[PDB]
Amino acid sequence: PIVQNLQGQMVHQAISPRTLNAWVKVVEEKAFSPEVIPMFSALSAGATPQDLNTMLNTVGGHQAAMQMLKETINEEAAEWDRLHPVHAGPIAPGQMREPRGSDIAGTTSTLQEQIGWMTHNPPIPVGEIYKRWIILGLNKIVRMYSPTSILDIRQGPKEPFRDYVDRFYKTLRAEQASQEVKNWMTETLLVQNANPDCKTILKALGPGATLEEMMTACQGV
Amino acid sequence: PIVQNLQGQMVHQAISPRTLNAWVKVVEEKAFSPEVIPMFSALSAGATPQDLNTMLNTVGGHQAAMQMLKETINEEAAEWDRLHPVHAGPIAPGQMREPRGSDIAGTTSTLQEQIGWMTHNPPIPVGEIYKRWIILGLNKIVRMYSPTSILDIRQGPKEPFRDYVDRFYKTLRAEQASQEVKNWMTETLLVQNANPDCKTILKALGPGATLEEMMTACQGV
Amino acid sequence: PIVQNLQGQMVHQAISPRTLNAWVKVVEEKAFSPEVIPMFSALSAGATPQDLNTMLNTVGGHQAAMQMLKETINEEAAEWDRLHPVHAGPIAPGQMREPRGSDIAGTTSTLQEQIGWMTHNPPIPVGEIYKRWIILGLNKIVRMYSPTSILDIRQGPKEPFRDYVDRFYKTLRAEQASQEVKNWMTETLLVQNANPDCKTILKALGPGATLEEMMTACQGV
Amino acid sequence: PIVQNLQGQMVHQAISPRTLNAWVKVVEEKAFSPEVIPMFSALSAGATPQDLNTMLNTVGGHQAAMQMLKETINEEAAEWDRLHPVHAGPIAPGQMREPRGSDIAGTTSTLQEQIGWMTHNPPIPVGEIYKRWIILGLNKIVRMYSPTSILDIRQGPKEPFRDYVDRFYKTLRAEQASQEVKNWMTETLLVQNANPDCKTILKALGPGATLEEMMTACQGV
Amino acid sequence: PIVQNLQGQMVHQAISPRTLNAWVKVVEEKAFSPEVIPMFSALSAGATPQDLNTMLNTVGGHQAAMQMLKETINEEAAEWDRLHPVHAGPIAPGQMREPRGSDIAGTTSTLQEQIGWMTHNPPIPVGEIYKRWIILGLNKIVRMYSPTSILDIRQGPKEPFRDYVDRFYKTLRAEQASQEVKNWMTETLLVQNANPDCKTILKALGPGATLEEMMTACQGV
Amino acid sequence: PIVQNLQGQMVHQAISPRTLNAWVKVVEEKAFSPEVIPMFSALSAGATPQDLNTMLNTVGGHQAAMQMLKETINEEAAEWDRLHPVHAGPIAPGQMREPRGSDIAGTTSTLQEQIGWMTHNPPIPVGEIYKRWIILGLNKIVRMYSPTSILDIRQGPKEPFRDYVDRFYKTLRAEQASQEVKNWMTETLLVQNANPDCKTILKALGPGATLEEMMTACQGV
Ligand SMILES: [Cl-]
Ligand SMILES: [Cl-]
Ligand SMILES: [Cl-]
Ligand SMILES: [Cl-]
Ligand SMILES: [Cl-]
Ligand SMILES: [Cl-]
Ligand SMILES: [Cl-]
Ligand SMILES: [Cl-]
Ligand SMILES: [Cl-]
Ligand SMILES: [Cl-]
Ligand SMILES: [Cl-]
Ligand SMILES: [Cl-]
Ligand SMILES: [Cl-]
Ligand SMILES: [Cl-]
Ligand SMILES: [Cl-]
Ligand SMILES: [Cl-]
Ligand SMILES: [Cl-]
Ligand SMILES: [Cl-]
Ligand SMILES: [Cl-]
Ligand SMILES: [Cl-]
Ligand SMILES: [Cl-]
Ligand SMILES: [Cl-]
Ligand SMILES: [Cl-]
Ligand SMILES: [Cl-]
Repeated sequence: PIVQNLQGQMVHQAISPRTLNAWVKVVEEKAFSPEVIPMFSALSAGATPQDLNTMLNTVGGHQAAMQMLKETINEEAAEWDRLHPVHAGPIAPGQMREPRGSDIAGTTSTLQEQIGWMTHNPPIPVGEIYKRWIILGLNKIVRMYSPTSILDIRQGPKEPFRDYVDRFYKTLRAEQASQEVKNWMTETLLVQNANPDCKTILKALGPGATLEEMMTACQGV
Repeated sequence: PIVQNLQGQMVHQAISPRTLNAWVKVVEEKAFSPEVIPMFSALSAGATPQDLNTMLNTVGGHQAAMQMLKETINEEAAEWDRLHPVHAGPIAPGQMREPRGSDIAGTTSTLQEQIGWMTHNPPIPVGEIYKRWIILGLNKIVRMYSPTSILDIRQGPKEPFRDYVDRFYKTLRAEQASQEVKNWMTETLLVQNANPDCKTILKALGPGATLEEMMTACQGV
Repeated sequence: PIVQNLQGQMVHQAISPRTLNAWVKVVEEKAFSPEVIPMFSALSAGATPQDLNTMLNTVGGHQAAMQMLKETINEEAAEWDRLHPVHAGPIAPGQMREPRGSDIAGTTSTLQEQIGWMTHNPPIPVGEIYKRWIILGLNKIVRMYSPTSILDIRQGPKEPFRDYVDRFYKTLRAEQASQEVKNWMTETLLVQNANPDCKTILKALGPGATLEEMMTACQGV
Repeated sequence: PIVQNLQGQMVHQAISPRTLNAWVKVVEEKAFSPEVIPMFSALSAGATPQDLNTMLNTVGGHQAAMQMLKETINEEAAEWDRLHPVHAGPIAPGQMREPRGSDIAGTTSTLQEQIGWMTHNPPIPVGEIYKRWIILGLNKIVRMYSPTSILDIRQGPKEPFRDYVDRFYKTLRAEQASQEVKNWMTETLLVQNANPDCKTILKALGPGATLEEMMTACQGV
Repeated sequence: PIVQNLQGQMVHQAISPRTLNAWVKVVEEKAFSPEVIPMFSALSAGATPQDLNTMLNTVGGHQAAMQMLKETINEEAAEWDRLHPVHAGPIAPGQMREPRGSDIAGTTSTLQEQIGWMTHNPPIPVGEIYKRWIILGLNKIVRMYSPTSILDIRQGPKEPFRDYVDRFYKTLRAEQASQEVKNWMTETLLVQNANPDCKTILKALGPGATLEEMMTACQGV
Repeated sequence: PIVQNLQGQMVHQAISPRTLNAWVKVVEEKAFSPEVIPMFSALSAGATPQDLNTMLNTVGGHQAAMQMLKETINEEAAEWDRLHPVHAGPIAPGQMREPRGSDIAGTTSTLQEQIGWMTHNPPIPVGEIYKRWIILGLNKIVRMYSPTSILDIRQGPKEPFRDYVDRFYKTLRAEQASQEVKNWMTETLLVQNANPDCKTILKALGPGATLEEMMTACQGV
């Protein structure tokens, strides 16, 4: 990675053994549960493309998912090239060549070139660009690998309201719909698919009640 | 996070793998027991909003609680906006834009903007503001998820006084009443809800006896 | 905490995850055995009041003991205020306000104020003052939670002398009597409460024999 | 290893105990699965030849594989010598001798000479040269130790398409054919060796469908 | 401890949690086996008296041994005072007071005074003086707690010579006789107390054979 | 140890708890398997003689081997003295005394003297000299403690060729013959002591076939 050291300057160092192991274990334990994605982001903080590739390549198994991720990365890289066409010419002293998509994904660039772009003035944050592309691919996999739909989450007749809400928001997190759609699902389905007793009590609260108030309302039900 | 390095200057670095893992395990093991909140605060020391979001987003399950936390954060952010209305105008050289609530919660600000505010002169401690909002939400969850009321904690006839006091103060810690109310509960209920034998001995001590003296008094009872 | 960094200057940093976890496990495993207190001191080296509060607040359970500790801290803080009455007036540029007891215990002071006092010229070692108060409270708890009295430690007829000495000095360590009283207990009781055979052999050594000599003397008995 | 320290300068330090142990455990657990190679690369970041030899020599067992690796290293070293014949003459002040293959592999060079080459202007990246040779040998071993051929991976009649794809791309990763050949295997065999029902559905998608689309298509089959 | 930092200057820091835990576990696992003493020395490298006291005070149980250690420390401290009598007078600016034995053992000196002595010009290595005294006491305990005498180590009739030598040198290590006495034990007893067959073969080697030669000689016996 | 810090200067620090523990566990688990020696070297990187003695002295048990190691160290030290006779005279300002063998082995030198030699201009690498002597002794022990001879490694009639090669090269690694002798063993015995079927197939390859080719040849046999 690259980190702001104890002077304010930015410097390169290798990924720590513990970071590597943490990432490998996360994938082994949690597979593609939604919380894996922010764990990926945290563990890859300040990463170069080489560092990000290291993390992805250290995964054994799940090679359908890793292949899907590769294809998503290829799509993003091709899009980058279209928007940012590389201009032919000899690179001047004290200047970096313009990165292609494959340079951003770390397949046709060296570590020094990556370091060159990331610490340039102005910086070309190639690590953060690639990480954006990776996270897009991870989101696609999390959706793909989710078993349930939000339309199927229904409160059981003896089910504590808190457990139903836990299942509701777990499933919602895996859905790849925008925030406005997620707001509608919260506004519409949560109360609609609650059990008869709770549902009546929540209808009586009326529009605009908080989740806290809803959970306190259906607590002894 | 951001920490005072070995010169006196403040510098950014990523959240350590061990910090991340410590937080995830704390939540897995202890759920929303009161001691989780100071553990959160300790692990999030010097955190940026991005770091704080990382910690919250790495939790799998408990999504009813995490949704309640989000709503509490939205309420605080809306309150901040009301008190601190952003003034329209082009931002001058060597100046930061005024943060909205969503900038403080790390959803509409970048890491560099967050770093910009936190290390400014004078500093806008956006990490500590957001952490205050998070802890408010955590306190609400701890209350919500507490099984027992302080009014129900009664000493059993053969129960050692020390075990009753342990149960009393555990339950008291989860209550979300102010210090003056907590003082009244200590002054009123502890002796009132003790068992007949101990209760008589503690009445005989009179007003203003210490807990130590009370525990020594009822020791062989 | 605060530590003398690699230049000689003192700088603030957060409590390490491992420190926090070490402290939590110590309390879980050993409860209030005497060795917990030096472990507390070691783990809290260079701590600010905020750091010390973090350590105490991260304990779940044992809330009778933690309440007793709070009360002891209140007593010490009230004593400090009596000895050090705060003088009213506007604080000058390049000067710190005088700390009250509650500032020392970290309840009415900020982290920056704490850092202000601890690194001042001359320093007001607020961390070490508070730690002294905490350790007083811990000593009271260790005494309270000790099962046995030193007067009851008697060597069994077939008990190896070394095992009796182990029990003797374990129990002695939990007693809250001064060194001169502890010297008298060693001088008087150890030989007095030994078993008939050993006791005769130790009487024959006479006054002023070392523990080593006593243990070698009763070895094959 | 050697790493860009907190000034921008490069400095030597020993391999960490955790790095060593991580490498030993990786080999113990995963043997020569493909993901071992990027784990090797990550753990050996900034390594000197002495460091790389340490990692290889710490492996107990697998000595057929380690012997094959030695022979591959000898072949590469002999090739280097042919391309880079060492010119006889006394080495001038402020100059390094030209490295032979055995100097690159760390068998006839000292640590200081290795450090001399790696930090020279221009640098002779002897660590990265040797690592390239090692990885060539590791790739040969991974191929050798792979049980299955990509031509034998066929979807079972009741096998979920996702599990077949996992097996397909696991086996493909162990094959030592170029990217163009791997593209042909993906284009040709994946659909060809799918089960009758899925195979018909994938033929209907037509040329140029993505893996994601293929996996969504055969999901309920 | 105190360590030569990255400039050449010496600086104070607290004992690491891992150091503390390592020491506590060593004592729990190995009790007072001879190898505990060099482990103590290693873990206490650059320690102040306060640090050394921390390590000793964190031991729970073994309080007979810890009391013996205290008494040995008192004897050494009294000897120091006799050799180094403190001269009465007001301490000058830029000068340290002369340490008594109790200052060296860390019971009547502060951390800053300890740091004062250890970093003085010329240094008064109070940490290393105290550690010498501690190790003397540990050696006494290891002897005390050794079950066997070197005179009783005799090779069994079917016992491999290598196992007998292991037992011989284990027991020898616990003996508190000087090197010249230990040389005589090696020269005299090892061959003398070997079994009839081996003993004859070793007599035939004659005076001045190495241990290696002796072990190769009796290998198939 | 001593390491090139973040300025280029060399500085002393104590052996890390994890290094110590890693070494102790290595010896406990793997005894004197050949891979222990490079693990020793790695863990002792930049070590002073005091550090190297710490590592050897922390081993409990195996005292026959540790005694053999001591004797080998005495032989090397006596050889050093013969080659480097110490010249009598008062040591000048800004000069180090000439080290004897016992100074190199860390038994008659102080830590500061060791540091004096290792950081001198030109340096006297006393740590690396002693480590060479230790490794000589370790090699002798590994040979001594090897059960099998390379002449006895014969392929079983149903034994996969890869497993035979693993056993062959494991045993070869423990032999203390030079590289030219090891080359002859590879050239002569491997094919000679293979099973009838494989042996015929390997004879047909002819002189100069690689191990890889040999292993591919006998794969389905
Ligand atoms: Cl996996
Ligand atoms: Cl990689
Ligand atoms: Cl790969
Ligand atoms: Cl660009
Ligand atoms: Cl959880
Ligand atoms: Cl996040
Ligand atoms: Cl998220
Ligand atoms: Cl503001
Ligand atoms: Cl607890
Ligand atoms: Cl707190
Ligand atoms: Cl709290
Ligand atoms: Cl004051
Ligand atoms: Cl292995
Ligand atoms: Cl090696
Ligand atoms: Cl080796
Ligand atoms: Cl070259
Ligand atoms: Cl213990
Ligand atoms: Cl202490
Ligand atoms: Cl103590
Ligand atoms: Cl003195
Ligand atoms: Cl061992
Ligand atoms: Cl030692
Ligand atoms: Cl020793
Ligand atoms: Cl010399």
